[PDB]
Amino acid sequence: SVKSEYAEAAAVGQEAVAVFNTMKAAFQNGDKEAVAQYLARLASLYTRHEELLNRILEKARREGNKEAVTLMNEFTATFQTGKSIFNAMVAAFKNGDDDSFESYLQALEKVTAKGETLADQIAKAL
Repeated sequence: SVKSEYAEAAAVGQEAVAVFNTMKAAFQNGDKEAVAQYLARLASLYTRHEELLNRILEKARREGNKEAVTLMNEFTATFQTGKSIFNAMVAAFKNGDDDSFESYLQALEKVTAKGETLADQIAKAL
């Protein structure tokens, strides 16, 4: 069902949270080799999550589930804010700009935390 597809998507999102937190520790510790690997892992996780969310939104549209569509349109817009910040963080790591990396890291945390009430709303709406 679309609901079980959302739970699978939510698990992928939680995997990115876990990897993000271990990447933040590695960055603090200056373990740049680890950070590089975690950033590649996160890019793959965010790509997969984005694809699953788009399939969920498309399915809700085909089902005529107007409320789920509204919430998913809002949530996917917020996902793209997070993705833009993530990509900037990756660039800051490539460039050696730790000040920017820290800034983007905290912003990705706040964007993600803000977006969680809506994430739970979507589960109930599908």
